[PDB]
Amino acid sequence: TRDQNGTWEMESNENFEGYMKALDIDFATRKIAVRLTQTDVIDQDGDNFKTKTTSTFRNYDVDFTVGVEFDEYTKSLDNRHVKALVTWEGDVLVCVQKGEKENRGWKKWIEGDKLYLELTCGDQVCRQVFKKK
Amino acid sequence: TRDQNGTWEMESNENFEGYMKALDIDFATRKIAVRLTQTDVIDQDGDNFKTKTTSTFRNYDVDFTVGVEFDEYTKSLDNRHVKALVTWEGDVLVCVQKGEKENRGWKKWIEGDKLYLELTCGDQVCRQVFKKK
Ligand SMILES: *C/C=C(C)/C=C/C=C(C)/C=C/C1=C(C)CCCC1(C)C
Repeated sequence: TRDQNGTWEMESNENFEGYMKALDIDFATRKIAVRLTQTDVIDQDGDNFKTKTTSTFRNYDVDFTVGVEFDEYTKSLDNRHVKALVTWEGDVLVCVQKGEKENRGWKKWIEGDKLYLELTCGDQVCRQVFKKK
Repeated sequence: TRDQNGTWEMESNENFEGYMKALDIDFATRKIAVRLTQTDVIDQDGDNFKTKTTSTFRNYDVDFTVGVEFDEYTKSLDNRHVKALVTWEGDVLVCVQKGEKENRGWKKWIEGDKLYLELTCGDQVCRQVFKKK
């Protein structure tokens, strides 16, 4: 077949390092690049091609129901088992992850056009802000 | 609002490293992770939440019609101009990238469940294999 439409996930990657070295791509960009999965999305109408290649590091999925506490394995992250509960404090999605780490959790809330995410573990607070795409 | 649906992209990320040390995430991983941008896909139904967070390095999009030559500026990659032509050699999509480097181009083709991709430059060949999703 000539029909390549799809979302394609890298299964294996050989001498990627050689190919970038030939492109004169720098060492810092290369040591990252070799630690990533590529995803190629191809949208194709006969001779018309649209191609997007993304390079991922890790994926953190969580499915939950507010108020229903759940067992979470943080594979991808620190690979620990916690005991998670998400509730509403007003506008704010609050999650408490019980386990070995003190003060471990997160807050997620909307203000205006933006999403706010506070990540907390111990006395470290990471704050992130997102725009809609 | 409590409605958090959307596909969100990070515009800032404060103290991701402090948070990551706190979790006991390893050094090498922290150094990659800190150099990525994040996307949170949020699927929300009442109190049902499906959350997916990706970490993402560089992307590469390219649009073309087969048989029509175009100037491809590899913004992001090596930042060079090439005259790129994509043709069919049987079931194999073949791109030659006329520019500074010799033997610069690639080959896409499907064989069964898999997409096969060859990237070449100079005297280097990179093989990749992908999976339908
Ligand atoms: C509601 C969204 C939440 C709770 C997002 C959590 C995301 C993280 C805790 C970030 C995880 C990552 C690291 C700690 C380093 C590796 C890359 C990430 C982004 C998966």
